Amino acid sequence: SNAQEQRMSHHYATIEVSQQLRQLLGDQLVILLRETPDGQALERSQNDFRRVLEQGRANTVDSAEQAALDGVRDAYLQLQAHTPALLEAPMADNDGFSEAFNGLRLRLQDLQQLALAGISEAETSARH
Amino acid sequence: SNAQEQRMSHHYATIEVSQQLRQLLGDQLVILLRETPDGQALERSQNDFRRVLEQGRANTVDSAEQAALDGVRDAYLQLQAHTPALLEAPMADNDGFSEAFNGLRLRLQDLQQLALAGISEAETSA
Repeated sequence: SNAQEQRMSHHYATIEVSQQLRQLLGDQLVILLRETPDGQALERSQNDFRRVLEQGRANTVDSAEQAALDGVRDAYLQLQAHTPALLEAPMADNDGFSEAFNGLRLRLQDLQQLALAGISEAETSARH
Repeated sequence: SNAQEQRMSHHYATIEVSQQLRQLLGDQLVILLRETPDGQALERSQNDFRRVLEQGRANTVDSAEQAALDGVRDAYLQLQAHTPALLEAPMADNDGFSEAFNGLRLRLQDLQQLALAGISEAETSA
C-alpha cells in the first residue's frame, strides 16, 4: 500500500539521482578526452555534478543512501584532486576517441533507461 | 499470464545486460587511463563485453530493446577501432586519475545495483 509505494519511490529516486551523477561523470571524462579539453565546459560539468550530489544529500533521510552519497562526495573530491590538465594519446585521434566513447556510453545509458521504463510500465499495467 | 511474466522477465534481463556492459566499459576506461595499460587485460575485458552483448541480443524479443542493443553493438565496434593506438602511447603520466576515477565510478555502480535490487523487491512482492 502506501508504505509499499513509498519504498518503491525511494528506490526509483535513488536510481534517478545515481543515473544523473553517472552521466555527469561521463560528461567530464568526454571533455577531458578531447585533444584540447575546454576548461569552461569542464568546470560547468563539475558544477553540475556537485549540485546534483548535494541536493541528493540534502533530500535523503534514509541512513544508507545518506552513507553512500557521503562516500560518493569523498570520492568526488579525490577525483578532482587527481584530474590532470589533459589525457593526450600521441598516436591516436583524441577528438575521435572522445566522440566514439561518448556515442557508446550514451547508448548504454539510454539502453538502461529504456529497459527501466519498460519494467515500470509493465508493473503499472499489471496493476489492472 | 505466463507471457506477461515472461515479458517482464525479459525487461529485467535487458537492464541486467545494460548494467554489466556499463561495468565492463568502466573497467576498460580505467585500464586505458593507466600509466602503462595492460593490453592483455583490455583484450579480455573487450571480449567479455562482446560476449555479454551477444548473449543479450540473442535473448531479447522486444523490438525497441533489440534496436537499442544493435545500436550498442555498432557503437562498440567504432570504439574498438581506437584501442590499438591508445595502447601504443598511453594517455596518462601516472595512475592517479585512473585510480580516483575507478573509486568513484564503483561507488556509483554500487548505488545503482542496490536501487535495482530494491525496485525488484517491491515489484516481486507485488
